[PDB]
Amino acid sequence: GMSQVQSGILPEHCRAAIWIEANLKGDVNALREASKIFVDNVATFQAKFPDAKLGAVVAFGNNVWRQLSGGEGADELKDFPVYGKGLAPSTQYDLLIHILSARHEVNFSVAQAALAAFGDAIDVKEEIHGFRWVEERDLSGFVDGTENPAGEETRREVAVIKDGVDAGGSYVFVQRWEHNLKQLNRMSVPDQEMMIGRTKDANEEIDGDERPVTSHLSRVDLKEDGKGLKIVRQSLPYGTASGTHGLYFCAYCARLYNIEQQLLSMFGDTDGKRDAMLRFTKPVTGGYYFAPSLERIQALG
Ligand code: HEM
Ligand SMILES: [Mg+2]
Repeated sequence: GMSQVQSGILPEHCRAAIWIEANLKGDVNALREASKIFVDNVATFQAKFPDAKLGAVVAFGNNVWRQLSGGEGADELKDFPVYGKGLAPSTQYDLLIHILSARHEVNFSVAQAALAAFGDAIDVKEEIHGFRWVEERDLSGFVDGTENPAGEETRREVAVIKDGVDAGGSYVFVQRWEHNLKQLNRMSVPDQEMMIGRTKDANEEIDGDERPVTSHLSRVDLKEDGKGLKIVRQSLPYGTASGTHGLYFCAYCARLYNIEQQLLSMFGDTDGKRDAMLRFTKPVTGGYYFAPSLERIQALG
């Protein structure tokens, strides 16, 4: 008489991922059976490839989730708004599939299974293949992950709803960034470090009173009466060397509130200042989703 978290929220250090964002083409009913087949497929792939350490998440946008849940729970869920009057664009879709593991080839098979399960009920808008880069660095050359919640106990505390109808569920935020590395390389390394809030090579935190308020850490390391607004990030680099490349940003949280406060800060809605990273990278997509518990996916009928 308890809830089980979907397998893709908590795993740490996964080297590869696939994110599929899609719109519903017909009756929302199509999503009930598809979702049940998909989580079964995941169990099958986990049995066949135990060394892949595979996890996956199926999550739903506001409109379809309100329909599937009958308006019960997910009190904070809403369509992703535009932040900064447009600095952060909004591309709210109906369905998010997140697959992650130690093996991209296994991820690819799972993605094919997801597409076969939902079939022509969905219109795929984005399919992104994330990869961990050398030293877990972002393509900018700065390490990404250092202050991310560590260990299953703390990641559960931050990401997983503890009780009520939504127990075992989580709110998800996805945002694809396009890096202009040519623009970044025009910046001196000291200026880049002041833009992030950490040193580049050694990845040492620069003190809050030594870095600009526009530094990335000053924008997103937020505390309310001394309590940090934590989130569990699953972001990874993506793209080609000669084409579009950047960071696929992905975060899970028991409360959408923590994510939103960080976006209001970054995009200038809180204090009129914006994130210094906007000097070399920009967000081009944006959406909020609700990841139910595994058992609620099994009560989709
Ligand atoms: C281009 C996009 C982004 C890049 C390249 C980026 C890069 C980084 C880097 C290098 C760090 C420092 C290492 C670490 O502690 O993980 C960091 C920290 C962090 N980022 Fe971002 N980030 C991006 C977007 C975002 C967004 C959109 C959010 C939230 C909405 C976010 C939230 C955070 C948080 C919460 C931390 C930890 C801060 C701390 O407590 O020290 N990031 N990011
Ligand atoms: Mg801190």
